[PDB]
Amino acid sequence: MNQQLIETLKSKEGKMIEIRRYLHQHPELSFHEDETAKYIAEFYKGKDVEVETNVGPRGIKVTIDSGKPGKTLAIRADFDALPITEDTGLSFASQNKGVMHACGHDAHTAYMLVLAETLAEMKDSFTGKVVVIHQPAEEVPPGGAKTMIENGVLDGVDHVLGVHVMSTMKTGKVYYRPGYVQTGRAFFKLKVQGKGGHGSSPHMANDAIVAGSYFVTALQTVVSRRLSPFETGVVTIGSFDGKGQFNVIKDVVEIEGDVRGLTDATKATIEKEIKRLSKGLEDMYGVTCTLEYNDDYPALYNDPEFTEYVAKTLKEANLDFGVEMCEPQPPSEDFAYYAKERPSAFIYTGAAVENGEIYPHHHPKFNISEKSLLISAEAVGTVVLDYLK
Amino acid sequence: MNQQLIETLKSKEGKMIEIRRYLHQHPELSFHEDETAKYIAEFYKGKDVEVETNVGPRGIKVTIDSGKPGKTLAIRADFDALPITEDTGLSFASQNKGVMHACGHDAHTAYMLVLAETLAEMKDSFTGKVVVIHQPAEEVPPGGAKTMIENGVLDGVDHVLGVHVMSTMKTGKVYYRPGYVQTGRAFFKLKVQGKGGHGSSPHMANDAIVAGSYFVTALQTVVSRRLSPFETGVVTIGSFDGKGQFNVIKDVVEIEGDVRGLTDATKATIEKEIKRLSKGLEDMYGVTCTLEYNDDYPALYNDPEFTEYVAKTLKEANLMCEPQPPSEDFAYYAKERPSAFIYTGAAVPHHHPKFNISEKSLLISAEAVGTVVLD
Amino acid sequence: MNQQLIETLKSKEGKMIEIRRYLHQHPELSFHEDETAKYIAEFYKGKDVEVETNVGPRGIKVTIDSGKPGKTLAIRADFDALPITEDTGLSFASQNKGVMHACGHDAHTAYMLVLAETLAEMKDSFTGKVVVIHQPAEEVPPGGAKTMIENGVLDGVDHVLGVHVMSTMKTGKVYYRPGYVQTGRAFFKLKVQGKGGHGSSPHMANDAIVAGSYFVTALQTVVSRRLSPFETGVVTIGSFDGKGQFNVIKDVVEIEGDVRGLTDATKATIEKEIKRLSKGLEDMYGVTCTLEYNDDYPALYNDPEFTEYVAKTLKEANLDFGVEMCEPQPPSEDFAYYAKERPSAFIYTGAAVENGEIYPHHHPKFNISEKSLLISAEAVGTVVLDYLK
Amino acid sequence: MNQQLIETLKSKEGKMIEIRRYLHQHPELSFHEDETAKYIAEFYKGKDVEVETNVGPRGIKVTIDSGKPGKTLAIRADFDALPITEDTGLSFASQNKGVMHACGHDAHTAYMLVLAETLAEMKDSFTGKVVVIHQPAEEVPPGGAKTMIENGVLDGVDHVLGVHVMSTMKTGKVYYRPGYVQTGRAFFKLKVQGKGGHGSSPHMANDAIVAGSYFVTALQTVVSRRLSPFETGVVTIGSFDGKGQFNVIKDVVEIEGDVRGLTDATKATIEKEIKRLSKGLEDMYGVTCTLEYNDDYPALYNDPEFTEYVAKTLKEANLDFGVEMCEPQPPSEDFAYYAKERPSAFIYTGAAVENGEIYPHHHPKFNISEKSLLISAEAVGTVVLDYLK
Ligand SMILES: OCCOCCOCCOCCOCCOCCOCCS
Ligand SMILES: OCCOCCOCCOCCOCCOCCOCCS
Ligand SMILES: OCCOCCOCCOCCOCCOCCOCCS
Ligand SMILES: [Mn+2]
Ligand SMILES: [Mn+2]
Ligand SMILES: [Mn+2]
Ligand SMILES: [Mn+2]
Ligand SMILES: [Mn+2]
Ligand SMILES: [Mn+2]
Ligand SMILES: [Mn+2]
Ligand SMILES: [Mn+2]
Repeated sequence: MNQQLIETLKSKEGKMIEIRRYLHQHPELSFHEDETAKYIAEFYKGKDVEVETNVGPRGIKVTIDSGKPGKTLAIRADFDALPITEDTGLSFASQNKGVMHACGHDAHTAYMLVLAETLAEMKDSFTGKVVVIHQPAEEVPPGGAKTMIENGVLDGVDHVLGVHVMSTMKTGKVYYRPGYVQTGRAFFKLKVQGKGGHGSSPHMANDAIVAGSYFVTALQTVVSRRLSPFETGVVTIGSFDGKGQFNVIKDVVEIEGDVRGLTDATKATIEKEIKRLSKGLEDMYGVTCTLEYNDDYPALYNDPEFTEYVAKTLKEANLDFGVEMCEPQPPSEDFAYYAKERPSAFIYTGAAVENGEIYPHHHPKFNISEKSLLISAEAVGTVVLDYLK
Repeated sequence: MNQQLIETLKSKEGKMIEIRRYLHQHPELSFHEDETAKYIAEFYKGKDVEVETNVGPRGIKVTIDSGKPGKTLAIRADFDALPITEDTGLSFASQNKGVMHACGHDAHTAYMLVLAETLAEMKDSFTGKVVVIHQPAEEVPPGGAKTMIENGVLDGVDHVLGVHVMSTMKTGKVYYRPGYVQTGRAFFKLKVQGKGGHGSSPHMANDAIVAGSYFVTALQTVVSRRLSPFETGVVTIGSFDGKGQFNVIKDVVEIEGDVRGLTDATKATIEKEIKRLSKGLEDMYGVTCTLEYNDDYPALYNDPEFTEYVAKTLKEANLMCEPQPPSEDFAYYAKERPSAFIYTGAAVPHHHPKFNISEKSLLISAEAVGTVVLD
Repeated sequence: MNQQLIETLKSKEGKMIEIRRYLHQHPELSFHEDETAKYIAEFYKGKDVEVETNVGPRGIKVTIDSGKPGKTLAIRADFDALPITEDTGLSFASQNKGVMHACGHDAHTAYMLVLAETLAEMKDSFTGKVVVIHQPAEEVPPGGAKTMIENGVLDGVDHVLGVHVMSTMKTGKVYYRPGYVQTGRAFFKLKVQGKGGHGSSPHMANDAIVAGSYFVTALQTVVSRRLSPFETGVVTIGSFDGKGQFNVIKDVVEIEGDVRGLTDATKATIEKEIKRLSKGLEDMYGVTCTLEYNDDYPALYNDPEFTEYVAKTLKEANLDFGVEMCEPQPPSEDFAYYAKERPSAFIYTGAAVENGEIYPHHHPKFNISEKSLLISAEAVGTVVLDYLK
Repeated sequence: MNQQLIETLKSKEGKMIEIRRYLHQHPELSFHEDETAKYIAEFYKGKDVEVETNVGPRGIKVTIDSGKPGKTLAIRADFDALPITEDTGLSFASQNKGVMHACGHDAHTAYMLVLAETLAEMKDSFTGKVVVIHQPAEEVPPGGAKTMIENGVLDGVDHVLGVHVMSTMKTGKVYYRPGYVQTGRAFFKLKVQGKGGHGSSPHMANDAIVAGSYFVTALQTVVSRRLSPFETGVVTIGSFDGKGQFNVIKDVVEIEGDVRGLTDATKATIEKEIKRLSKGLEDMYGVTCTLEYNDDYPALYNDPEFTEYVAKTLKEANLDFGVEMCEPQPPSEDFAYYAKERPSAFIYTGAAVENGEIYPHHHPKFNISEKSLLISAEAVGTVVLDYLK
């Protein structure tokens, strides 16, 4: 059945490319992807699948039932874009001012639509079901994966597989790693309340800028002391709002930060240590601290059994692309929510452009090699056919 | 021959109060004091004095020449009001909403006007000339005293004498102190330029919030290590503008600061030391620092001979303090001439919304200044 | 009467100088002044005074009782020397080890002995009692004043007067200031207990050098923020004992500091603020702190009423030297212990060498004009006869 | 062989254990391994190999020449012990008080000796040469690999293979990882020179304790800001020698620190950032800084091709034991010197006790499963035979 799969996919490469470009041209923001969601549901018209709409708001769950009893494998593609002004480059650059598919979600949707169509004409080659998940709202908390889980997107599902194109990794192969593969994320706001007063009488006041500044310096020990050197953690203060008047001792500063930890234990340690510094600042400087600490996407955990199965299957099929281990990746990803409800594997397709500058994700000049489309379909399809045989 | 003085004053007290209430009712901002400069000029109409209406921007210099040679004493009273919304509940409260005479400059003006008219009447009783300085724009930099000095005001003057009403000194005498008595001021703006980037890749960025935070931390050593314990210095960062985005390492912060020193040497040391740190931050964190350092009011030096001189002269007629926190642009006169600045008790909160004072200050002020003038 | 006193003291000026030079030739360290205390006691043999000698260690109190009811004035002179090798090269330079009268205590004792001798001959000319306090151990904490006081040196005393010769002030006047004139002192030891460990697993340790280092950084705010700009305070850490093995996270550090305040209120603010930072360190870094905070010399408070009276009394006596107000002085002085227990005045006699370069107190080249002896004796005697009229 | 090798090795397991236990009983410190070196030389007597004994001090190089054309492969076992008092309660525990084979270097030497004897018997079964490297001094810098390399140990050598038993990885598998597997090391001494002075006149001095403390504080940013979250690095200050007189402003402080980096670029970035802070302290505080920065063991780099090869070879043979990927490891390892010169693999054999408590390397209670001996020899031999086929 694999042989047939590959040539059908190769013969539809042009269609994937044409679809990516249309979607690239009409990107929509997270929680406002009205046209994209409608386009995806319309694609499946005339095709032999069940499409369930509005799973999350704009959640789309297309079921490909072979008609025969068996496992259920979910395959996931996200479709939201970002608030970025496109600077490509390209004839099919976004005509929706200020928004751009800067993370390859258009490409994820493109290959998945064509793969799903293809798997639908091959019900005679597998058992059980494929659940194709077209997910909105990946980019902005609370995200789409969460809302889709709450609406039962994973009812019946044994395993989840997802693919992300990587504009930073070499085209011509797919990449994998069991265990923790992408960082989880938290956000915090800290209000540091001292006491304002005239700038010539500091003894009468309690300087919030000094306290907040000492806090920023002490905070560096969370990463530098409190985490193991073999852990992966980040604590960034992106906003120190202490704007005031020249000669008035500042009464309050607002600090906002974000946190990444590659494992849940690392996230837990960071939260504990930032809370210790924040509470202790009150005793050290006599300020009042108001900490709001909001957990956000968990770290993405690639189930070791399933992920190794995926890499084993792909190496044993002998396709026109290589398969190899990779390092963990910096950004957070809401696929991590699937990966925490079911054993899952999130894998990567090399998408670095052949010629010209290589830009990272979310950059205005972001671009991928379009032959990542076919490789993604071939890879995911191969897994689907072996799994569910 | 100073009971005449004394008695003539005691008599005209109630005149001082009216005037004070009238000015308190119609207050005007620094550099916007058109009607008060007019009123002060008109008050002297009919009186044997010479009045300059623009020395300079709205500076009022009234000279009282005895017609005889030839020593020259300048006495100073300021007259600008403050941008605050009066909340005293007074029968003569500000009619100019948002503006208030909340430092007592209306009182300075009131008593001085009345002492000046009195001194015009005793031209026989003294030699040389008196220069009455009615000064606008004390409150808002650059002043104030500054322009006036360049524009004529000090020409031929050998000593300057001034008085402030202190709403927080009981109110039964006039307080003083020789030597450096009020701090001078400077301010600065520091741009700390690093390199912005996505929050998950700190190694590709240079965090300006971290550099700036470390700067504020090191800055504490200026007062705590670089100055003598016996010096008086203040280095305050009142503005740390590092407002940004969750999720983005901040590329630039803007720091604004406010410096005080009790001596001009202390101010220079603070400046050197802030510059050392600013420059050092660049080497230490790899940032670019753009420091704008603005000098402001000098420290107020009460000439020690002349100050005891006036205290002795006052003591020997008939019915010391700590240095004071505010900066005072009188310091500019005191930089160019041997001068003395003394205080008059007025306890009924300076620059406070509910600012009030004892009205016995007015009369005490005229008594002490007049006495000194005749010597 | 005054004319008597001045004349009498003038005729004895040679005796003052001879005693001073003798004492300068044989100086003794604080708490080791046996030979000097015996000389002081021996001086009073043959003289009509009451000499108490055990109050306290090497402390000598001599009472000159008019035999009539009245007030009691204490007058104080110290006699300890300093651990300094004299390189002044004077004929009468120290021939005792490596110790020198580098603070002019030989001059205080010398004029005081002769003044006391003179006052005993004038019991007719005053009422009540003079108490002469010959005090050891001024230079080294805890000091002699505190010890003499707990041994009843101020029993029944109404006021205390003291004089210090000043090598940096112009000879020819006496100097005074009401209120706080000299700084008080405190000292502290802070033990910072963390958790030691192998240098490459910071996450398993609690780094005491890091906590201690943050402490010292934060401590700068005591003087830079918590004190009024017009207060006079210093907080110095002279010892940060964090010596260990380069590759071991340090378990404990010992920090030692020294504090000065010109007012007792300044000293109290400093103590309160250092205690706040020590306990805030525990809460921020999870270390355990033991702060040992030892108050030492109070700041020297010159009673305004008494000091003004002294100044006035000297001005209105027809004396051959001026009297003028001075600035407060940097060094600490254990006379402050008396000034704390009784309304008191500490005044200065100008002693700067009229020719040649002037050296400060506690210097190897330290030298004083010997005219300061007579001036001191006349000044103190004038106050005595007037106060006890 | 290749089934001949395994059978021969299996029949010699008893011998492996006896050598291990003997060596365990008589451990010797780095640079002092006279008797262990002798023993190793004594083992090859009467065995058909070419023994060189003075390749650096205590360096033993054994060449097993097949006589035939082929490649050359060096295999490495280290033989130094540690300054640790044994507490295992084993019958063959160290009889050299205060010294213990607490890293399993006795086991490395044992399995290697038996393997090399076996490989000598099979010169007909391979082509090229085997260079067996018996290396002293691994534990104490500057260790043994460098001197041996300087003395021509890697001459003609194409690849280097080394094995470490791992007391905290499960018996019985062999573990591997391409790329950087073990951290490199550096150390530094910083002298921070200000200007000493009386503790209450800080404006006249330049406080080295203050500057030193601000330096430790700023140093935290090296790891917390200058390193990628995905890099592995440590900066520890183990020594802050600022002991002084509590009331003197300290003239000089000595700081000593320890650095780890998993890659050589990480180590280089750490050196750069510490030098930037050091040089920058001079500018900010006006102190003089003398930094001695000494690079020690480089990070251990496993050549990707050779280790993938080593892993493939092991898996395809049919050994009694499994083969799987490990994480990189905290400790330093002077094997890294060979790995920089020739394409190398350093792999691990699981040696955790199967019963009772698991203790790490350099622990007084360190203990290993003795099954790791046979497994190690079987692994290294299999690579030798397939590589030299
Ligand atoms: O003079 C400083 C200019 O800053 C522009 C930044 O571009 C220079 C190279 O920086 C690119 C990647 O950032 C590296 C992180 O900076 C770490 C230390 O920054 C030192 C400033 S050269
Ligand atoms: O606990 C305060 C902050 O420390 C955070 C760093 O934690 C490092 C690991 O902490 C372990 C906690 O144990 C506390 C001390 O235990 C001492 C006894 O342990 C001895 C065996 S290691
Ligand atoms: O500002 C950039 C250059 O600074 C000018 C010289 O600075 C030298 C470094 O000393 C800074 C520390 O100042 C401490 C005060 O010391 C005062 C006495 O020093 C005498 C010469 S070291
Ligand atoms: Mn994205
Ligand atoms: Mn994405
Ligand atoms: Mn004002
Ligand atoms: Mn004013
Ligand atoms: Mn002394
Ligand atoms: Mn003394
Ligand atoms: Mn070891
Ligand atoms: Mn080892």
